[PDB]
Amino acid sequence: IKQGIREVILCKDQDGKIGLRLKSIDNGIFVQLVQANSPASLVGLRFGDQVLQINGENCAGWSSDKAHKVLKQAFGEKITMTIRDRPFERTITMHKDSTGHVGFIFKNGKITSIVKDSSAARNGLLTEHNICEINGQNVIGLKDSQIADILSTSGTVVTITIMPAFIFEHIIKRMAPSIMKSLMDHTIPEV
Ligand SMILES: CC(=O)Nc1ccc(-c2csc(N)n2)cc1
Repeated sequence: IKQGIREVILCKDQDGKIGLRLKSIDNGIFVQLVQANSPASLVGLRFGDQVLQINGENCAGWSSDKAHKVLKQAFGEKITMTIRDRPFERTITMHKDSTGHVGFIFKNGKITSIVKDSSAARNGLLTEHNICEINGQNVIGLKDSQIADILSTSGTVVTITIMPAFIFEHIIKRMAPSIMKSLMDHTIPEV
């Protein structure tokens, strides 16, 4: 989580696409969906990012449809957005026990239980939180099995980005769950 506002500059693809889906939360505008292999994925927009501006004009109070409308009508050689980094999320850093556990239980990507003497307990991991990222990778829509494997494949040190379930649910509506398994960029970032 970067604790300020950053700017990004977007360029429509061949198709006139930026690969981005926004959602009106609490009179902000927030990233509901980022498509793999898209300008938005390239410029490093993330699930749960706030869009403060688009081309200088402020996003306050705007409807999802409006924000989409604005992105369309704009001349696409250069779109400048102003982004607060995943405001609704935090990141927790755990260390696997020599059994390879960080030490929690989760179902549908929502952490349901924390285990005693676990790194997850020590680090103050919370339940009723939806897992958004692991080591930088968006894992939203992935089946619990696949998330489970990501945590398995990761090193000793694990990093989880989490989002209070009440908020996660509010964000990921107007979308099916295994649509998100498809559409949502789940790639490690390019460099
Ligand atoms: C700029 C723009 O119009 N973005 C946009 C609009 C709608 C959707 C969408 C709704 S349900 C689903 N599976 N995908 C995604 C992205």
